[PDB]
Amino acid sequence: SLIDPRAIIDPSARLAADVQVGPWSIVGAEVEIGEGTVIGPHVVLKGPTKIGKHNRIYQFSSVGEDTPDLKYKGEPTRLVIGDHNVIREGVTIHRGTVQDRAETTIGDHNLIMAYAHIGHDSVIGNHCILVNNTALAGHVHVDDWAILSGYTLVHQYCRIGAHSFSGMGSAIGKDVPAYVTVFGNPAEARSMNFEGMRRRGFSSEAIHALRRAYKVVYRQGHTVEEALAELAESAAQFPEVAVFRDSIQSATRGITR
Amino acid sequence: SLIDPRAIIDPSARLAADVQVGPWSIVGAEVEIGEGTVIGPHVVLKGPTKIGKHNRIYQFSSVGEDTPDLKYKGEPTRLVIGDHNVIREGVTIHRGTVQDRAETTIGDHNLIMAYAHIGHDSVIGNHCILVNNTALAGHVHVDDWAILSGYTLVHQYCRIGAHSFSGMGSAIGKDVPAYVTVFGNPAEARSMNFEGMRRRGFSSEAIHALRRAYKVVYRQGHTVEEALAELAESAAQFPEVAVFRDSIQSATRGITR
Amino acid sequence: LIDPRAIIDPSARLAADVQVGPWSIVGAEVEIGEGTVIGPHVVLKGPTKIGKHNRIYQFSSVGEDTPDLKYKGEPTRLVIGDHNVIREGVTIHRGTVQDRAETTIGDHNLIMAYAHIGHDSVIGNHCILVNNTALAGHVHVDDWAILSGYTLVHQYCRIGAHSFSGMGSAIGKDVPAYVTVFGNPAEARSMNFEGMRRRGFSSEAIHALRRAYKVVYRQGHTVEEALAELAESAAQFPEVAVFRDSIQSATRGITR
Repeated sequence: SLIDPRAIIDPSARLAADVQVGPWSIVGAEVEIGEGTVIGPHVVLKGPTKIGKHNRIYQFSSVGEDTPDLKYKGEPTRLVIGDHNVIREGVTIHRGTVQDRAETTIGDHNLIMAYAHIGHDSVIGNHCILVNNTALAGHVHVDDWAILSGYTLVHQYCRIGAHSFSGMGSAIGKDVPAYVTVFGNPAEARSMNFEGMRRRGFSSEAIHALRRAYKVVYRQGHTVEEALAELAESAAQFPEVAVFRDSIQSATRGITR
Repeated sequence: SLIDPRAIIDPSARLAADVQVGPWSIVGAEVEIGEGTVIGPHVVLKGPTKIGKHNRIYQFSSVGEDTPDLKYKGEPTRLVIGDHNVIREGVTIHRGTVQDRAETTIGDHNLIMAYAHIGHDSVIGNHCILVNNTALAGHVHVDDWAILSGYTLVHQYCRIGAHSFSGMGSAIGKDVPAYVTVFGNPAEARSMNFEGMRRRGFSSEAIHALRRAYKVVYRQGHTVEEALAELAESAAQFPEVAVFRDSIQSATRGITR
Repeated sequence: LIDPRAIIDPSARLAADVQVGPWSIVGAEVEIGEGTVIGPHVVLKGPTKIGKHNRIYQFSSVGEDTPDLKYKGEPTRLVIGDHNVIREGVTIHRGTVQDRAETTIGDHNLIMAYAHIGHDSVIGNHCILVNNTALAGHVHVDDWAILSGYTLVHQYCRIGAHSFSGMGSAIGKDVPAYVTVFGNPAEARSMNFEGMRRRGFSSEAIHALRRAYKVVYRQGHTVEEALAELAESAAQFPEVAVFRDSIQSATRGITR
């Protein structure tokens, strides 16, 4: 049987008909699970939480717990996870807080490796990779295709841009623009994720435009406001450069330099 | 029933009124648990260990294990935990060693977040916050109201002062005086935790006196002895400054600079 | 010995004397050797061979597939030797066909809580990996090495015999035998004299190693020049030859 008899399935939980649940796993009240999702053994799921289709959740994960953050006071808040995600061993994923939008959100086709932490009110897009013990403190936005190497630490409210990359052990206290590569503690900008871009099939023209955009922001002594003005032209020509420019414009904690 | 039948409760364990134990948890021999304490599912408690009242311990925590530091364990050694603490997912807390204190001690109103590690013979006071994956290597003393941010690493024997703060990813190798903020690997002193003082309702005069005290110790080229002598007058006027002065006086192995 | 609340696959193979705690899973094609104690809440997946007198603590996942995207379902293995202690929440992944299809651990190793041993890593004997040490993949750790808490090791790095990392080190290049490294990024500081004394090295060998460190690190030599300068001492002291050989095998540079 797909649902192990040693699992605890709350009567309010809603499981699509071919969901699998391993032994000694807990599917709490107000947890909804979509078709084809496999829950391993020793998993704790707490609601209100919606999990989509064809996910996989490994042992010793805690998905949908309250944040311990002292600003949370027992309010009805949610977690939403999309489709085709892989959540590895011991991952912790907390629900949102009413102070923000009362929801933690994860998109599709993400890979969240062992002992990663996804703090309250974080928003992960699609196709992201969080390597072992990556920790998102709270309110962290990770845009599509971003890769955070092992033991990357991300401060509350930070944004991590699309197709960006952090080296192992990075401690990110300011925003990481789209396509930027960062390393170290504190995290330093070291150019763009050109290898990731080439692998994903970005055009040579867009890569060239992005190389120039990086110079405008980082290498010409401009203030952020002067850089944004100087980027307007290239951003109007290349969507990739608009994604870069928009990531700089939405930065609330300054940008990683 | 408050005690789940799928839990294993040793016959020598002692459980007070309103104790709850979740499924697949182990309450070992010589574990005592005080009133109102909630043990989650998948928790391992090992003794001899005394846990006080109204605590909460989350899934996948191992509380009371022997340290792996010594290859041949001593017995008996103890772990004492006070009241109103919250110990989150996957936290490890080791008992003391026969050489040293023979006890690991945690006070009241602490918040120990996911995957934190409290090594053998450590002593935590009251109202502390250890953020995710904070690791106290052994024999570490953390005084009241200290905050250690995510993935703070503390070397053996170090003392963390009252109301101090470490930034995320700090690696602390020397004592942190009361109120002092430290960052980085290796950790360096930056300023004081003025926000914490204001939260505690310190007077503007005490805060001003603490700002001056930081300069006396860090910024005027005094030896520690001289600084202690220069602080005597302010320390006699302000109990808050006495706390600072005392933390410097007790630092026999140097202070974080 | 085998708790009735454990799940033992019919294709698993347990020696006599093996203990398995409640709510542990011993998966298909897992073999376990005599005297090995599996705690409660342990997940073992195969094909995996575990030797004798090991102890594996709760919440460990031993023998899972790597989530690394290059691993595509292939039959890969994991081999663990004897007298190892694997503490709470340790994750150990099997190998990938791209390398040698095997993750390998030797004997008498102490792998502390939440350490991670990535695919195709090779650990020798008598090593200590302190809490949350992470070996990313294809990492070789030679005998008696000590990695302090939260030491991160990049793919393909080699960690020399008797070497020591300080807490929080991020290691991106090879660490020569005996060398002590600290920081992110990791930097060489000195030698692990304590480890030499633990092995009973003679005062002459220790003096020769102190001199060898200066040849490599403190006389402005290139690696090639240093290797040439070490040849004489290495021929005289096997302990120095271990150091020299660790430098010679470092094709991607040494930690400085």
